[PDB]
Amino acid sequence: AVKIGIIGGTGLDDPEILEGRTEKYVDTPFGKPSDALILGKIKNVDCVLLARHGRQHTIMPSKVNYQANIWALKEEGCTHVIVTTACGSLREEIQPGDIVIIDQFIDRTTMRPQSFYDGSHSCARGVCHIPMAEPFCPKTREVLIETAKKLGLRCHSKGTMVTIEGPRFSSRAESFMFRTWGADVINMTTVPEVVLAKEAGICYASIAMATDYDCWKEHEEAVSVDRVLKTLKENANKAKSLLLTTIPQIGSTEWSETLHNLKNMAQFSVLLP
Amino acid sequence: AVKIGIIGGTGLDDPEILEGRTEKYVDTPFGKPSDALILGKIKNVDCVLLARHGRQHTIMPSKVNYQANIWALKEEGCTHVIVTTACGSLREEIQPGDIVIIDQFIDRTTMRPQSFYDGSHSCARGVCHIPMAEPFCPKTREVLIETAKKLGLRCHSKGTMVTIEGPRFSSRAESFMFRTWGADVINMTTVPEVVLAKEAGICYASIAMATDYDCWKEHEEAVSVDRVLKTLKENANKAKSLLLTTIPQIGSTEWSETLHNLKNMAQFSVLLP
Amino acid sequence: AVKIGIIGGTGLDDPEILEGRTEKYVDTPFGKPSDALILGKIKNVDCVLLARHGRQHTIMPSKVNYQANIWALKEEGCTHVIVTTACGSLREEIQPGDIVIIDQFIDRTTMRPQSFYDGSHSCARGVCHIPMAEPFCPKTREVLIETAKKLGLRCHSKGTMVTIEGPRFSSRAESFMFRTWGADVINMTTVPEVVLAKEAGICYASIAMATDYDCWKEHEEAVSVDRVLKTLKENANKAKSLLLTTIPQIGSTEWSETLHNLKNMAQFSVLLP
Ligand SMILES: CCCCn1cc(CCCSC[C@H]2CN(Cc3c[nH]c4c(N)ncnc34)C[C@@H]2O)nn1
Ligand SMILES: CCCCn1cc(CCCSC[C@H]2CN(Cc3c[nH]c4c(N)ncnc34)C[C@@H]2O)nn1
Ligand SMILES: CCCCn1cc(CCCSC[C@H]2CN(Cc3c[nH]c4c(N)ncnc34)C[C@@H]2O)nn1
Ligand SMILES: [Cl-]
Ligand SMILES: [Cl-]
Ligand SMILES: [Cl-]
Ligand SMILES: [Cl-]
Ligand SMILES: [Cl-]
Repeated sequence: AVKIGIIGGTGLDDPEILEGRTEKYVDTPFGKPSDALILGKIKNVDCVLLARHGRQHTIMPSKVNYQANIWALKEEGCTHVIVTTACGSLREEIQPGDIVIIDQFIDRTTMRPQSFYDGSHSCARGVCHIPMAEPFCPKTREVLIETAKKLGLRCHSKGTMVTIEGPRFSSRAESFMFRTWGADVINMTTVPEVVLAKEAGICYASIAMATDYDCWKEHEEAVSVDRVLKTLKENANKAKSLLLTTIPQIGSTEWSETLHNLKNMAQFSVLLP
Repeated sequence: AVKIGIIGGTGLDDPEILEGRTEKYVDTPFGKPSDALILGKIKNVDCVLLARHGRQHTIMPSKVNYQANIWALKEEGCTHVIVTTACGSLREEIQPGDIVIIDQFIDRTTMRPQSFYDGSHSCARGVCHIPMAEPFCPKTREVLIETAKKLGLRCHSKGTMVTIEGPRFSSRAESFMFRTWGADVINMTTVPEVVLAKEAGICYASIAMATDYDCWKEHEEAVSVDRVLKTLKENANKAKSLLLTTIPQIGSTEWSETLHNLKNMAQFSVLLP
Repeated sequence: AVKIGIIGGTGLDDPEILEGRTEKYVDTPFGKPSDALILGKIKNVDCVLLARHGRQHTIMPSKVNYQANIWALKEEGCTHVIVTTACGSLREEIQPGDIVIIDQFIDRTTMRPQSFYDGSHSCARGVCHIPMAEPFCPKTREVLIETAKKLGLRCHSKGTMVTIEGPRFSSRAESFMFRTWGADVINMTTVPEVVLAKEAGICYASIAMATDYDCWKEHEEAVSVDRVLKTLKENANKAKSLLLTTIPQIGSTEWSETLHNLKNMAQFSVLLP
């Protein structure tokens, strides 16, 4: 039975789209999630919506309670999580407005708990060393890629996201350096969200929309909040459409072996006395 | 009305130089600054002096209250901040004793709050994503460069500072890696000082004096505290002279458009509910 | 008088090997070490054995009390520390089971105290900026290399360890990036252990045993806890044999000048008011 957690879903919380809408404020061993969980059916698939920075956005990416968010989604029975994120492009070929179905990350965060198994929570006892060779769920990504093609969307089938601590944007020297490291897009939220989802045995995938060229690129306006917001206003409809069309495809795909292997990977990553 | 905050201005607290001296301890919403603020006029420009690691004090760069320092300077009405820092050279051409008017940074810090807008201070509400394409005030840097030329100083008109967490110096593998990333000089304090100044709408620039070659030469003597102190004793007079001669040039330059654009950049970087 | 601290010392706590075995639970100004100190003589050299993650314990590398561990060893009179660590190989030529006598590191940790001189401790007043040009004791490394050759062990005479925060393993994009930085092996514990040992004036060296190829081969099976444990089970004796044969060579080598220079380096790295 699939249940899809949706983070950043802007704007699936719509009475025309979400049937049987119900709201829930949960607590977790790691504190309160960023917002209420919004439950319902989208195209007859059970979904759980969670706004990442709250309903009226008051949280720097550094302070988002990623642990509580993922724990809550796991506790609701989510088998999948699909997230949407804006990002900067570090490659000429990834133009603003393009979607990138990211398949790797590079962590540049510093302040962030990245495990449930922190020695202080008896619902997550021991030490977990989760594999990150393939951080994003391949089958979900394939569906996203296929669906984007059908919709005629500008879409890149792979990409490496560098997640910076923020909340500042990168310097130009940083932007150039990230390019030499192999990063293709840049954001502030993929890590540790993706890591925690893997620990929880959840199939996680990300829809990244490029909104700017960061500040590496000749002749473009360098990134700012207004440049990001402007591109999202002109393009964010694309991510919503991609998600809407993807959800029922996930609902009608077979998952038991994928989910079993994720469960095993998570279980056998934990060391006990 | 220009007012120049000066960090690491050691020798400017001199009765021959600083007229109308007052000392005071300020408190801020982010705690106490590193030292008392010393107010006065240098060459008929209002200045505010602030020792970065305390007057005598024993504080690692990781633990300097950068937020309080910049907030305090902002609250005193500082329009500009000019800082002096020692640094290691990562380039043969940047010799010990040389000044570098840095124009970029690479952040290698991990422990450091880099924003005033942390969700816990009602004088800095919301989330701020400050642009860092050009972290240092161009007009102040131009004055510094011009003044250094007039003084006959060996001075590099640009350079990328990598700021490490410290307090340890870098390994040789780190030193070589920083060179490959495009870093030219290395220190422990530029980040997050530069970032916070930009959030506060302050024109920030840095005078970096090379004191050593870090450890990327295998044949040459590596950096140590004694090597740094020795070079500063033999050269620090240069940074003082540069600052002294720069201050009245800043006092007599037009700033209203520069400061307006900084104010706008800072204001429109803030997201609210 | 040499005394060798041994961290991760794979089966040296054996009544056939360790003469005069004594167990001791110590406290330090930085808290409790990871396990009891086990004191005794191995081949007539005073040794102090310390398990890094505890005897029956389960603690993330982020939370190991490295300060207490090194302080305790220093307080017992250790002149040398030899550590064993598992690691991932980032180079084809470093095969699982191979030993690497590492000579450099790259720090990718974020959460970790790296100094005793933190402004809050009795025995460690001031600020310490320890040189890290040569983090590992050259003479100990030479003995390790020579001894490995005599034993017929597959052994690499140098290597750069990248230490990641963990507890997660690296992504494939991270693994590839570390290769481009010049890292040869990867672990979670070298930093800050090596840094703190240098601050304490201790001759520190590391025996790294490769257990996997991380995840930088796309065709090959990526690292997991089970893959690491399997390789360790298959390679259980090598590090012990190397250490056993190395210990008396360290005992019969001259150290007074090496230790004097380490003491001086540590002492003159400290700044006071
Ligand atoms: C199609 C996804 C829509 C969901 N959504 C809404 C928003 C609100 C936008 C607030 S602007 C600041 C955000 C954007 N966000 C991503 C981003 C874009 N460009 C970047 C760059 N050059 N460097 C680093 N990060 C970025 C970072 C910041 O939190 N973000 N994602
Ligand atoms: C030009 C006037 C500067 C004023 N002033 C005095 C002092 C006292 C310095 C105490 S020595 C340790 C400091 C130096 N300082 C800069 C530095 C120099 N070389 C570096 C290198 N290779 N790697 C990293 N950082 C450095 C870092 C340390 O806190 N610092 N600034
Ligand atoms: C077969 C019994 C041996 C007893 N035993 C258990 C242990 C604990 C090992 C648990 S596995 C996870 C550890 C390994 N250890 C080193 C390591 C190896 N490969 C790495 C890689 N690719 N990336 C980062 N680190 C590593 C890190 C982690 O704590 N050590 N000795
Ligand atoms: Cl983001
Ligand atoms: Cl880094
Ligand atoms: Cl510094
Ligand atoms: Cl290779
Ligand atoms: Cl390790």
